[PDB]
Amino acid sequence: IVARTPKKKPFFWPEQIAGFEHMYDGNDDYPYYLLNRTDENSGDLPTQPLAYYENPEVPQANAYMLEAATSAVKEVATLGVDTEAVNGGQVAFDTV
Amino acid sequence: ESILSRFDADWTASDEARREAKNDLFFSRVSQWDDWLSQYTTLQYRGQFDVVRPVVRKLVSEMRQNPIDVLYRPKDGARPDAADVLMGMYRTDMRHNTAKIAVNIAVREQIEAGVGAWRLVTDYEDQSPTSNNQVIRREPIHSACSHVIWDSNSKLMDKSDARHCTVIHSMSQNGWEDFAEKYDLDADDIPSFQNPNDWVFPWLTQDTIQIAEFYEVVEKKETAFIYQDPVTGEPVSYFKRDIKDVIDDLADSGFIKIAERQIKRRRVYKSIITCTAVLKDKQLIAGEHIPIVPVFGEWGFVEDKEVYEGVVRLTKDGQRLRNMIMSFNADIVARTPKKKPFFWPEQIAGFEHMYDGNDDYPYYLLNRTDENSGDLPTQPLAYYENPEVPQANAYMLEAATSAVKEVATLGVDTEAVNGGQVAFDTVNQLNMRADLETYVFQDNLATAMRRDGEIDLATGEKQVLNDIRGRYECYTDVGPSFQSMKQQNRAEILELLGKTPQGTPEYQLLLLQYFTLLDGKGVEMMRDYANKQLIQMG
Amino acid sequence: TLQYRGQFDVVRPVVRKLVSEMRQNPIDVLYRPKDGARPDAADVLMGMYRTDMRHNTAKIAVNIAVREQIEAGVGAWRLVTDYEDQSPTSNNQVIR
Amino acid sequence: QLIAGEHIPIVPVFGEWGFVEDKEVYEGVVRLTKDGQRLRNMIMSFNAD
Amino acid sequence: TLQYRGQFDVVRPVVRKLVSEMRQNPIDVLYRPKDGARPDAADVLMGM
Amino acid sequence: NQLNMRADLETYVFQDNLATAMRRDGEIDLATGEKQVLNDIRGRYECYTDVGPSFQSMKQQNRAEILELLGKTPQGTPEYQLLLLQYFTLLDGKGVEMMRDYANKQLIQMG
Amino acid sequence: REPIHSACSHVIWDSNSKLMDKSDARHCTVIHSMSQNGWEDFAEKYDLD
Repeated sequence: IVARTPKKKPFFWPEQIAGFEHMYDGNDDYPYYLLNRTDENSGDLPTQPLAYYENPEVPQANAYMLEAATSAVKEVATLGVDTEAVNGGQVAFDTV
Repeated sequence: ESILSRFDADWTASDEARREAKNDLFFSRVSQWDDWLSQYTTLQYRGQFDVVRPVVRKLVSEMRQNPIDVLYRPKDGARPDAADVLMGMYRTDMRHNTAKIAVNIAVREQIEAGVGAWRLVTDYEDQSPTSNNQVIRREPIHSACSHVIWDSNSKLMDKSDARHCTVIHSMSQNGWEDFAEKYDLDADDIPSFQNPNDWVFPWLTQDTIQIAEFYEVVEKKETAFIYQDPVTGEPVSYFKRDIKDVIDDLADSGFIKIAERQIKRRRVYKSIITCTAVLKDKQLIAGEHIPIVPVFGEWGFVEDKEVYEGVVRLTKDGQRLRNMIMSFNADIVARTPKKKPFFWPEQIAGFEHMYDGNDDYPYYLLNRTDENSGDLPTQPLAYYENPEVPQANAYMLEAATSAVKEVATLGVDTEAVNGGQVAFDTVNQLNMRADLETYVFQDNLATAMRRDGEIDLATGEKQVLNDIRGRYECYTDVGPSFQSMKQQNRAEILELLGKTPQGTPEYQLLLLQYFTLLDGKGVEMMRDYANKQLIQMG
Repeated sequence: TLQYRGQFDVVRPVVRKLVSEMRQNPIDVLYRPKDGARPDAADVLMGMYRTDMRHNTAKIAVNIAVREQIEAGVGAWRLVTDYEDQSPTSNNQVIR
Repeated sequence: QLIAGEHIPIVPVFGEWGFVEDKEVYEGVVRLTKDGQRLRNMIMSFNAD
Repeated sequence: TLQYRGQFDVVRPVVRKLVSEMRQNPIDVLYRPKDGARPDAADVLMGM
Repeated sequence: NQLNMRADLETYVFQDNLATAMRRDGEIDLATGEKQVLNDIRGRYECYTDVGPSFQSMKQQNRAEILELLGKTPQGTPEYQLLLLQYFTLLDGKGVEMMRDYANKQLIQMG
Repeated sequence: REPIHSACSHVIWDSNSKLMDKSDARHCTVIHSMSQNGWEDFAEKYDLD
């Protein structure tokens, strides 16, 4: 799930680009964010693209079901000791 | 041919120890550096986290306050005086710093992997030595899994039934020169081998220089040639033949008592050979059974394949994934732009100053009306979103730390003594006890060199290499780490102090304390009146 | 395969736990004498018993025991006849 | 030239040491800490900007 | 460079911590005398 | 750290033979004159290497272990003999000198 | 007695010391880095140009 994923970056459309591609991806030195605007024909009245790719969140089915795996596991292992740290169900095996 | 069969044991041993060498050597990769295999230092970043050293130093710390020396109590039988000098020789040359180094190898290879070992051979040093003018040489070395291999189908971890004892020394050129000089061979023989070390070698160490040592185990069947008491009375002493060389003449001085009884011994032998050809086969060894003691962690037979390992193995899994996340997260913050408004390019070109870097102009005006267009600009108000971690890999870092803390749980009580680590100590116990066995065998060949009799009870025994074969009456056992026999007896004195009734018994034990004292005029005079009342009270 | 391989379990914590509690209490043998004539009978018998059962092989048998008793329900160790002449027991034997 | 104490004239002291390939590693915990440290420190300067 | 430089660490708290605990207990030498003839041997030796 | 400290001791003792060993001892005052440059007996390693806390002087070492055994000792005679030994070990000033005086006084009077 | 920093880069035990005390190592290769005046005084006490 985390091994096969892309990153989260805005999704614009290809005629808003081709003049810039520098101060946007890897530049912290240019606090200037301008993409293209008007193209031949088109509208041209571009709306807000603002399209981002969603980060993975674990389904919460398999999540609390890992809580349920640990659950079942700790269910079938319970032996324990007292404050004296001697007794508990393990003694049964000792008896055998 | 000998060298061929020794290459057979070398081959099988080296196979199962190539699988276990991959494992435990990858353990060492994890500990000394990290989990990173395959790509090394690529265009991505490299983070490191683990938990390793906290848990390691934890358990090592508890086992290093309780190093577990040897008890080896005397016989159940005739006399409980037998520990006698034997603890004198034991601690005399085991009080050296090399013993705790053997412990360091032990726990180091017992946490990551399940292994460890240290070497004991025969050296003769004339500087305030032990009796017979000898000292045992101790050499614990790392990568003991890939150094020594027990694959003679040892049924037990001590490997008392294994004939392999195949152990290599990897060193530099100067150590090869000195080693070939002390062991008397030419320095030009070029002793390469199949290598102990890592299988990559990305860095600079190109010297091979590996010398092999093999040790053979047979029963030897000692026979007859037993003598009697040199002064004639209480006859029938237990003496040897084979260790005695051509000179018996000092026993021909009026001792010289003959008897014949066939016996069955157990005797090993030493040999040193490299990968190229046979060098030295059948050279003198001292301690029968194993010359070099292994120590063990969790071991098992699946297909009857040796598995020597420890918990860290499983931990490694979570570890690698854990570490990756951070480097991954690194790039998340490493490759990002900043957050600034996204307008469109015909709203600009007249200003570009009081907007980006100016705090002096609280005037925010972009362009508005352009030729043609609408011109009716809407609110651009387009901002780039700051990174937030997916929360998949986030609580899955909670799940990496989870899995890791799952597979490491030992802990202590409010008393801060016990806990599951003791289990390893218990296995550790055997290891210590194990060496004792071989140790005792050394005693007969190296220094036994005194005898005892019925009633001063101490025999002079003036000759080289003489003793009685009845020396194993002592049984093997182990105990805490004690700094000297003065401090041992002091220790158990304190053990019985305070649990004793405040009447006479507390006072006699007390007087025994007043006897045992160290130095300074005060302790000398308190010792004086101490011994004074001791003798006055009979 | 082309997928990844993770590993977790709980196993070794529980195993080492119970093995640790049984390894502080290895459970040797009493074998008390007769109800009858004489209670001196343990006599040499415990001498022979422990003499060659004090060896490290016994706790190895315990390791087999608990190891195969946690995962599975089993374990065992072999005892046969050997004759060793180095400070042996009486009759000049040791059990293997 | 004349020396007095036999064996080593100058005493070393040691922390955690090991042999990987039989390569000397003398080190302590701070090593690993350094990693987090550098990244940690960067954040602040980054936050500064 | 044109960027800024911050510093944080944890270092000196932990360092000075452990150094502080080892510096209250500097660990001198016992070097006790022989097990044997005389336990007077520390004698001048600790003096020097 | 222990080993490290102990380590130097080894080399230290070796210095002793070449630099200053410079006294000898015998059976019974037991102290040998040994008037010459660089003389000693090779039997000097009878001492075995061990380490301990950091102690400021032999007076303060013996004082320290005096305190170590003080308080764990029965309030009867033993506490009083160890006590008198404390009264022996004292530093300076007329008070400690006179308490030391009657101290040694009773020590010798009690044999 | 002269403890000095950078002891890792000053003295090297690489004679294949098996133990941290390096009782088996023959290297004992240790350097003194100093200024000019300390070089003058050191060459004076140890008698060199």
